[PDB]
Amino acid sequence: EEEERAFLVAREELASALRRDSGQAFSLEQLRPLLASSLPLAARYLQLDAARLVRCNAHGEPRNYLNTLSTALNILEKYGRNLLSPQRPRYWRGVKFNNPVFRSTVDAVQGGRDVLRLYGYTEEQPDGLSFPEGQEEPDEHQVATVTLEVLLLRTELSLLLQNTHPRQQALEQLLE
Amino acid sequence: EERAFLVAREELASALRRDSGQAFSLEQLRPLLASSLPLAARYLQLDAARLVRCNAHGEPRNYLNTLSTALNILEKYGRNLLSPQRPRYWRGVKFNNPVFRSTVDAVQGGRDVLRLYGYTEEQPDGLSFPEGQEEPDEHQVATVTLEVLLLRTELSLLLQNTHPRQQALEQLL
Amino acid sequence: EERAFLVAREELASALRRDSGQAFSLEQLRPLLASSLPLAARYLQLDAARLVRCNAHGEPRNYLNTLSTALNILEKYGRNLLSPQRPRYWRGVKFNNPVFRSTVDAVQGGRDVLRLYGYTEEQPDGLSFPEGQEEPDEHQVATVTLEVLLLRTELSLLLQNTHPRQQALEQLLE
Ligand SMILES: CN[C@H]1CC[C@@H](c2ccc(Cl)c(Cl)c2)c2ccccc21
Ligand SMILES: CN[C@H]1CC[C@@H](c2ccc(Cl)c(Cl)c2)c2ccccc21
Ligand SMILES: CN[C@H]1CC[C@@H](c2ccc(Cl)c(Cl)c2)c2ccccc21
Repeated sequence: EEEERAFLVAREELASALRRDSGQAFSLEQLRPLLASSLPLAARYLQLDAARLVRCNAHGEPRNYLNTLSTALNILEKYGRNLLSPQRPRYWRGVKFNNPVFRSTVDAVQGGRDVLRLYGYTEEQPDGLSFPEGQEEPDEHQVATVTLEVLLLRTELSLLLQNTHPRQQALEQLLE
Repeated sequence: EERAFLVAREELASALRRDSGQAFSLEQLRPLLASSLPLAARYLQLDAARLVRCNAHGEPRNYLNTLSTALNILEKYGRNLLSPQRPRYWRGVKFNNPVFRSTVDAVQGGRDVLRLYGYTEEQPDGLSFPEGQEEPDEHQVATVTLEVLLLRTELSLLLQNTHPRQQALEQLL
Repeated sequence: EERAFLVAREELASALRRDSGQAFSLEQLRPLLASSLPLAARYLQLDAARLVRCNAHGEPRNYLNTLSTALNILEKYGRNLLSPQRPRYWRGVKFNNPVFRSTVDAVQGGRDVLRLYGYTEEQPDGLSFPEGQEEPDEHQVATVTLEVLLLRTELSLLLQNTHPRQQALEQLLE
């Protein structure tokens, strides 16, 4: 009740801060209503399939695949931040799979391509994904909400790698 | 070798349409098992790469058996759609089924295999065919059924240590 | 035959107490396999009738595999509870563990086996030990682990058609 109410408030608040300033940095205190929340994962991540991304990429030592997942999420977070900035990139409506950074980070994670579809890159192409022909501008509320969930999962994976997660003992039971 | 593999694909797929309850031997699947082609060339509809990657948790003797059991149930669903007397409830699959929730729904991506059969419409209690579709896609159902049968056979051969490429497959886990 | 069954029962239950990783052979469990004693006397803690009856749905080649794999993971939980180098989080089990959903939670009554191990208190996301309890009942854990080991072996031998009472047990699944 009281904890579930502060979660939806912080989610809508931080999503607008990304729309107001796409380059805004968030501290661990600003995201604490979303990290320390004892809400189930289905209620915490409404768009980003956090359960899938963790399940399909938990291979090897946790010191490595949590690091590989966090790096791919940092790249995916930059894609959503670029869409929300007033000075959008010249090729904002098209991501190519053969990018050297993309192939070494996002394409190295099972399900990283599907995260781009959440931003709006829904049209499949033999070299990448693209925004649909006709969509003049991206849905800011959709991009900001997905960017916040991507940034939140990256923060959650980062907190686990430093043994500083609020539910560190609980999350480690799902990997051992 | 890509031509010989594609010829045996249409051969077994046409055999499933002829008799949906026809049992295949290891020799009949030999041109598909012993093969040097990549996985993307051997599995066109079934995403065998993610089906193993998203479910290779724990001991291999455990999750390979769970994967093959779920594929055995998914194979029966495709064979039922190719039967001359289809089940009376072939148009939909319920998530709350005791057999379904214990085998297919226990595997990440098992519902995606049902979508390949034709169960594309999502409902709160399961998946169903589009209401405007009279009959299932026999060519598509037979193709997915054969690939599901092949993946389950490959997982089974790994557990018996009789896979033709057993050594190479074990290094991928 | 009841005294002979209990004689080898504590012999295997004590072997798991000293060495939890010590694997048992078929000849070691055969005295407990070919016994014509009723199931009520062979399983005192594990509800073997519940696990088989409530999950014998579909083809026997399918649910016997699902039952065997779930018990193999349940046997790993009991063995780790008796290990001298216990895991750091032996006091709790999460339902959303990717191995748990595909094996134990896929079987009707699998969570009750964890309660026999000691995981009696329930959380919205799993089961855990009571806060007052600091060490598990090594006698009860080894007793349940042995019976879980017993049921897994019985289901595995039936799938291989090498069970000592194969024809008798097959008549209970028609
Ligand atoms: C169904 N989702 C599961 C698996 C993901 C798993 C999870 C979620 C986030 C992270 Cl960062 C990790 Cl390591 C693991 C989890 C956590 C709490 C409740 C449920 C779940
Ligand atoms: C990209 N696909 C990979 C992973 C699956 C992996 C594979 C395929 C079938 C099985 Cl039964 C297993 Cl255990 C593992 C494989 C095999 C041959 C060529 C490629 C691949
Ligand atoms: C009513 N008691 C039943 C339980 C299940 C049944 C049983 C027990 C173990 C297994 Cl492996 C199977 Cl297939 C079936 C049985 C067997 C012998 C004596 C009694 C019983």
